[PDB]
Amino acid sequence: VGAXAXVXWXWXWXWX
Amino acid sequence: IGAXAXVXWXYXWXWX
Repeated sequence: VGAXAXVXWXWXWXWX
Repeated sequence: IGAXAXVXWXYXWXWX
């Protein structure tokens, strides 16, 4: 269903 | 900034 594998791109929210 | 590395969990929006 849909496209890809999960929701988003990476992990969490931001960098650090 | 924020937390983690990217946004959400995984790649895209769905599963396939």
